[PDB]
Amino acid sequence: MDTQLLIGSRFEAGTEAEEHILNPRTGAGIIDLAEASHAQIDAAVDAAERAFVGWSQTTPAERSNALLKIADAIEKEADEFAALEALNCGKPINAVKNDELPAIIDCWRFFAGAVRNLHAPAAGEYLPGHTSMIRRDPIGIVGSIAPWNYPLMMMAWKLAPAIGGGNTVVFKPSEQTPLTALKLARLIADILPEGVVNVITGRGETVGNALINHPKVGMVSITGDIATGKKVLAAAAKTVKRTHLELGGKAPVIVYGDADLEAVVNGIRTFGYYNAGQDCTAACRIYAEAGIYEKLVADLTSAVSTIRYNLDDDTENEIGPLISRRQRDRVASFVERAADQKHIEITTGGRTGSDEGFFFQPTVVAGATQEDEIVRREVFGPVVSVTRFTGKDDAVAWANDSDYGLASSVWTKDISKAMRAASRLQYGCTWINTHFMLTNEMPHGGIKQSGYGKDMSVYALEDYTAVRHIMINHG
Amino acid sequence: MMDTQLLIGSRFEAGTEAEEHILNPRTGAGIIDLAEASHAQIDAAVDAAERAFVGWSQTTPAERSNALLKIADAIEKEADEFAALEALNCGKPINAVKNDELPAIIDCWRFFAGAVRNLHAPAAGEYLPGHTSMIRRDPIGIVGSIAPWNYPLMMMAWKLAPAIGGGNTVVFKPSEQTPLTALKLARLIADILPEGVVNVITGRGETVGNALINHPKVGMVSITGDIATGKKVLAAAAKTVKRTHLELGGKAPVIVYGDADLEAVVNGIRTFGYYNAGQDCTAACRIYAEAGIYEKLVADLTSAVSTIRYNLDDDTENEIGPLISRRQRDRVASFVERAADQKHIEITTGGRTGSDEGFFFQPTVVAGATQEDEIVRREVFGPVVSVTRFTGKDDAVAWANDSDYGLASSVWTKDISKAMRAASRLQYGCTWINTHFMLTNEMPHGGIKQSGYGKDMSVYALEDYTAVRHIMINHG
Amino acid sequence: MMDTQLLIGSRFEAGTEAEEHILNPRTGAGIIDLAEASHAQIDAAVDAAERAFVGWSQTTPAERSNALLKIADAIEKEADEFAALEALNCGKPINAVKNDELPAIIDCWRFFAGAVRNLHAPAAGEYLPGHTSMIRRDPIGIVGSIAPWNYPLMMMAWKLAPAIGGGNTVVFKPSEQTPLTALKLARLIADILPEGVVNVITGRGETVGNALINHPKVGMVSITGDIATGKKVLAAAAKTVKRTHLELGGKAPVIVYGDADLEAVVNGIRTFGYYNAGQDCTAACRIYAEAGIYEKLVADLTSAVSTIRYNLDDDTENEIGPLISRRQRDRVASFVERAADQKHIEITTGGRTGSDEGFFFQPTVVAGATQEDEIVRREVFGPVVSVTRFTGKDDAVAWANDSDYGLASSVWTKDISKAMRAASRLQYGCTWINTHFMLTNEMPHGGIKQSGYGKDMSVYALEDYTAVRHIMINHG
Amino acid sequence: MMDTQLLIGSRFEAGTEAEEHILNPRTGAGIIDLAEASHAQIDAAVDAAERAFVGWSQTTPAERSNALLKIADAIEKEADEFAALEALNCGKPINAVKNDELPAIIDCWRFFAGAVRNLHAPAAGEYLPGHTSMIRRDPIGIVGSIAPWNYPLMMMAWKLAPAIGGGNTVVFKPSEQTPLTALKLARLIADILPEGVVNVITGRGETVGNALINHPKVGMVSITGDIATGKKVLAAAAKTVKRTHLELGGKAPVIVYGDADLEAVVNGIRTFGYYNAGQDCTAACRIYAEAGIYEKLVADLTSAVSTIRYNLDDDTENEIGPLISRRQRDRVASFVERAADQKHIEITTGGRTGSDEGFFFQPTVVAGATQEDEIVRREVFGPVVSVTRFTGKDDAVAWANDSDYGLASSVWTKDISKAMRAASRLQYGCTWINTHFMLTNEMPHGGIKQSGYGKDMSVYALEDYTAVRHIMINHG
Repeated sequence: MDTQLLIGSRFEAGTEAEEHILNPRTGAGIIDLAEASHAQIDAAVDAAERAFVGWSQTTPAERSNALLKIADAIEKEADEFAALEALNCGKPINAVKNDELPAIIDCWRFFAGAVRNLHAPAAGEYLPGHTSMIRRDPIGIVGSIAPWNYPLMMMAWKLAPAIGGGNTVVFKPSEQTPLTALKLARLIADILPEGVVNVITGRGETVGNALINHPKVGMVSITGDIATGKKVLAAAAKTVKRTHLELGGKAPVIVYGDADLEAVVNGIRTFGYYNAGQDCTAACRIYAEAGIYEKLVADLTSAVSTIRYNLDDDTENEIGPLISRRQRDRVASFVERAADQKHIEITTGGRTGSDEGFFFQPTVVAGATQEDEIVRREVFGPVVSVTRFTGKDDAVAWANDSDYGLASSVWTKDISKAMRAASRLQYGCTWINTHFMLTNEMPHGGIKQSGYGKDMSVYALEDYTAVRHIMINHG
Repeated sequence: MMDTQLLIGSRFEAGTEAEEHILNPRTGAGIIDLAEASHAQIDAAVDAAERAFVGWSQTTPAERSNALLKIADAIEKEADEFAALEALNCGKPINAVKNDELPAIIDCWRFFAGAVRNLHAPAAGEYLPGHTSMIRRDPIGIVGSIAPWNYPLMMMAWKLAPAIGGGNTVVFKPSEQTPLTALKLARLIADILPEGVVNVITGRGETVGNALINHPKVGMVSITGDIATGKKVLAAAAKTVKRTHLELGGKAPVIVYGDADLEAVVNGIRTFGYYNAGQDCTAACRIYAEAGIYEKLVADLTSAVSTIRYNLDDDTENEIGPLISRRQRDRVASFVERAADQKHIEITTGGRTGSDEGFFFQPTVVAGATQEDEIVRREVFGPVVSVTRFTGKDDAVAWANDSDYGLASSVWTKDISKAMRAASRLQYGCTWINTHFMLTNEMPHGGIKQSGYGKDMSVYALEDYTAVRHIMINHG
Repeated sequence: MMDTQLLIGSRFEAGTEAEEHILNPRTGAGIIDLAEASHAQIDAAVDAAERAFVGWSQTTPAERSNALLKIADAIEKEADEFAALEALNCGKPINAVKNDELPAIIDCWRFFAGAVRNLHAPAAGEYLPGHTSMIRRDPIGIVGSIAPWNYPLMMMAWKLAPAIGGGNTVVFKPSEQTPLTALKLARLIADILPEGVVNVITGRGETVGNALINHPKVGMVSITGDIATGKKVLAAAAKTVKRTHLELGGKAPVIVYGDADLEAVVNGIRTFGYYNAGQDCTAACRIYAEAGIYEKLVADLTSAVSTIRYNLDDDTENEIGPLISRRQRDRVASFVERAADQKHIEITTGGRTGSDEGFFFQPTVVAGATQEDEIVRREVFGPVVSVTRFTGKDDAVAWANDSDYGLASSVWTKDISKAMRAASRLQYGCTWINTHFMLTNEMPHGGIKQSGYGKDMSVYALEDYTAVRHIMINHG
Repeated sequence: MMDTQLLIGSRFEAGTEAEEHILNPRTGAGIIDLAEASHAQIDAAVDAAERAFVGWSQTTPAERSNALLKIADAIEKEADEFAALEALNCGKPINAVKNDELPAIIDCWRFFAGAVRNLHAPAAGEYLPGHTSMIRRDPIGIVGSIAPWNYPLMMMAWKLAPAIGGGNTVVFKPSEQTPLTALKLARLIADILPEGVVNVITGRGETVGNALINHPKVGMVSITGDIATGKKVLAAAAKTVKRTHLELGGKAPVIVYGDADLEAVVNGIRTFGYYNAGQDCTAACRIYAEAGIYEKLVADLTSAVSTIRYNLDDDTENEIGPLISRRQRDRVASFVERAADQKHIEITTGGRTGSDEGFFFQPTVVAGATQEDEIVRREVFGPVVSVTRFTGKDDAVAWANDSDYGLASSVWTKDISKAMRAASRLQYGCTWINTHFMLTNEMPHGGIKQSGYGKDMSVYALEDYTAVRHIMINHG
């Protein structure tokens, strides 16, 4: 098992308080990993600093080939990466083998292409006798923090564009899911020059905080919850660091009277619950039109109750557990408060789903209002709420009356309603007659309280570069 | 007699709070007293912005483009009067405003009208089988924008045109000392845009500015000012995850190699070190000069700087105006004094006040300055240029990059090789070769590090004000 | 009385050669006899374009942009008069020209004024170590430009603005039947652009057009016409390897599925199959109709198409005009007669000429035409629409794609799925869904296959008239 | 033995028709006799392409991109033997192929994998109220591609990658003398792509090329060759309005100013005037030298060019190889002999045949040549460079621009000012400064004027192989 922090030339174990990496299926310990010391953080940033000298001066072709190699490396060990990510997070193995790894590998490969393909306004004489041109240069040293929900994927989202942009990076995985990142570190170490990627581990309160507050770091990119985005943003206020923030969502799913209701029910069954709802695009806040509302609640209830989790044979599991006990408790807590509200019904699930480990019952919350906490607040759990709306009600406006703005979907056979919703929804993403489907060419990222900056697509790479104007006078 | 009222929705309204004394900074005389926005007027402006967003955000690129074309026309129709108003308010020499500023302002509005209809994105298509994807660029929401005082009207163009053109609505505040051209423009805009798309409030940063940037309904804040104010805006936005667009000043390095056309360098710095009395983010103010040429450069610049004319009765004959206020002069003076206190440093010309009335400081050259010197390390924002020597075992590029700032820069050399190497390595939003200062509305302006991020002018300013959206349609 | 003279550099001139009889197409009466440009005059136009290129190719995007804005402004000042002159010349109903064409023309000039300033390319930078590359889009040369008779003034815009905008100079020829607005515009342009940048000559394809296409100083030829002229231009270009820009006709397929809003479909075709008397490269003319609704659609279409007003004294009451010439009407009539010859084909309304005076044809519905029929295979360019049935066995899209044409199409259904799938697979420069005919200046119009290639409107038009260049500078 | 079979759809198939005598151009001895494709096999290859297009045009960028990456892997796995095969077939010095060509070929497949997923267009949105437009870049159809013999394997990469990348299907013909690497690569590709996406046929331009370019199903023709072949390809396409993609040679001007670095100029011209025996479309062949340095340059170049090594047994030691064929060697010799008969021209070195055996021509310097001379005006495509004196009353840029060709060019000067002015005014697809010849896969290659249009390498080649489509959806 790979246990060591990558710092410049060398691998070394932690020096600080150990963290208890648990297997969330059963609650048992996998390994104990010591956090990086402040000194260890300092040397990582330093190795990133001295590596930026050479790395920022590389050609796009040089950087692109590096990324292709990284992709080849992950591809070779795809099965091992999967199993190790299935252990760390208790994700069903086949969902990881089939869904995550190939997207991950495809991502490294997308960015190999994107690197050699940036555009800008054309070079020429905008002023007489002066030739202007636009470049995109590196920014500096990037401090990157990933969450626990898709460890290895998040790493790809954070590393590839920043490295591709000619930056150097100090990366910290979530305190509970450092495993795939340390295995990756090893392969990366063989491919990149020393210090272009450095990987430290530890708790956010201590290791995260020191990284985002380190004076040498010019950009900080985080994916997590709002609380932490605010901390990052407050820390940036000190030295005017660039920020890249993806802070979660509460994806509205507008279901009109004329939707293919069978496909809707199947869409929410998969995409409301995948990764036990620990996905920031989860199909979780549903708006059902008056006519189909009762039909939907029942049909979905029936569908959700059949979702398989925690079986002995992992190939038969559709859903894994929540990452930790604190996280399950947080989910249990949200639901309990909702079930307390007299106008709400819990039609299936609603309780803890596990003797050991951190499973929760796939849950359906019916009859929730725009005013309910369950509708206003990210639950990040296998939980879906349903809200009814009238013909007299603007379901798009209801959907836009939110703090979140990451992703959304609309279901209808109708063209007029599909297109009008798609033009008016205030969301980074809007799917029509599906949900959740990502592709590495297309940008992921929100507005409002979901934050700013993209992941995937050429825009991710534009976020990690600086536009520069060069103007030569013809004397 | 003059444009004095705030623009709040469909209401023109005098502020109801504390008055500001807007001074003719040539004479120190009071031009006018302007009551600032009350808290409730701040609220009404944001509320008009919110109401206007509904319609305005659903306009087409052609409608917004045509609106922007009209503002330019309106400005153009009143170029004489805008220029005369800004000259009075800021003390800028009238012909400088007429020939340099107004044509660039009008061009800006016109540029963005074109940019509005010309946004690109990855092509639409099936990236996943049976799913058509396409990318849009939609409005973000309500912008609070704050302008500084060095170019009141041009800053407004930069702040407004790309925000409006993105289909955003705006609450705009000019700086406390220079609200006049903004109030004037607000009158003309009211007759062109639907009400509530653009709203204009006046007041102090600590009061009106602070309420504007902390308003829950404001989704993005854009400011051009100093580093302290940026750190303020970032601290506010931390409370609600507001998007930010920050231009925080610079200390433009000017690398002069030995094989430089030394005359051209002198003439450049004479203009671009001192234009607008050095009250310009991109001022040619931190000169690095190779050992071979240092001494000659120091003397020729010294002599050239000393002939810069100002505070003449015939405004035609003035090349720069005064600093904006007493406090700014006093601050510039102190930088000069502290630097002159240094044994290795020589003030070769100027370095003293340039008028009894008003706020002129003398064009100053500070020679013998070292990389450790405050005068090299920190932004002066007055008519002051420092010269540092570099030797052959020194890396002028490294030296220039060793800075908290990253907005603009120039390199001077007859040698295409050294130029291109310099240009490629400089950690500066912009690098001129064998000139300085020259702007064109198609080209982005904006810095790195503590200079901030985001661009003004170019298509990029407009990309900073729109949200990228992925739409995916499942066929089957 | 009327603008009569050719623009040849700094000079307005009567044409030296034989005269065209410019006819009023709704009465058949003569409007004016106009002398063609002689060969020496074609030489002088092109020489003046060569001299103008020296300067013009070297102007800034901003300069060219300001110039296109001023032309937009000029056409706008005289909009009514342009409309009336176009109406008279072309038989178009006065209010269609006034409300549809003029605003679109003006906006085309304004659109390109922006596009001129917003070209992108790959970013500059070091793709090879020590080498700084950049991409420019430079002018191509002298453009020989030829317009068809369908929309004289709009085609001018589509041809002049991107070409001039790209920094090319131009020698433009309207169609022999419709030079009138082109010459009125020529005077206006002459007061804005440096002499020789735009040149306007008049005359026939086989004489003046030929002499222009073949001139060894012309580096690019842009034509909008029929497949026949396109082949002629292509062959002419072959001998000198000229760049070509060709829009050569379309036979727009209209797929109507069982779940279409038939009311909308019928009103769409009533308007778009017949606008400008069907003298439109994009006319809704080849309908494919699912068996379930085929019957109703034919009957409902017949009824609406029979109410179409034309040839009335109240020109505000007219919906469509006449064909351009007797030649064109007779060509249309021969198409309709041959279609009427087939046993399986039924003409439900119209089918004969529609005036005693002038060149009107009766709006025509042709029912039961199949895939191998001439009325489906070939462009009629008359107020004539065929309807063809497909069953569930049939792949309506495969049918549509089985064509030499590739310009425009539409698909009508309330089902999002079927609509997107059609849009993905249609082999046509443009596909409208649940509408037709709608153009917008930011969006490109242009065919594949035998409709030619290259674009009008959008930045792609402007890309067509520029040469991409790679500059690479060695640092070492 | 080797790979000799043609690739038609699923089947590998021997050529049935007249044999081509494939020679080793170093010795003039036969390598293999290869029978050409019959009319039937040509027809079968086009038909396979037609079938394969139904699926392949419907694939995602991701799957096409993956396919390109795999083709790259396969070439890389067999880098050395492709190197050996090309060195033998073409006479290229082994190390040059191994180190220059193979790297660039592999990189070329990998760059297009990228490009395939990174196409941009104008952003989707509502440009007309209530209508959502988006732009797609869709495949064109079946591509007929013809490569020359100067870089068999590289040309194939340029022809296939953007073609297949854009989702088109291909019938491809290598040059008659040089099919060996294409037939090898053909077997690797059949293991990677779906059946019929790529088809390889062999034979002469006059038979096989002619039939390929005339086939009614081929929608686009791409050729790199001489101007003569471009003209007739154009004539063919004229009949049927096929898209063309023409790269038709160069005569690259090399402007050497007085303040140039003459060691670097001489070293540049030594390599790039003569690399691949001057059989390169970008060869630095047409030199313009300023009066002040004209005599030193001629002398220094002459002596640099006389030390060029070729025709040695130790191939590692050879710097250039022979011409492809006896016809080519003789074509160059007559170019040189006709230059020699000019009394004003001086042949400073070579000018004669360069081997008993094989098709070597001696590296040649032609001094004293004029703007009026054949040797200046026409592409020689041999190891031959011409030098032409210019004065201060002469505009070297204007002189360079007075040519039928427009592919590539360089300028040599240490002066910033002269380089940028030359780069901005030169009428060439490409301008290097203080280097020549260097290519990079992100950066477009392709000419203007009689060099033809359309690009190789870069996202532009991929644009050339796709159709821009406007899709507009009505919300009503």
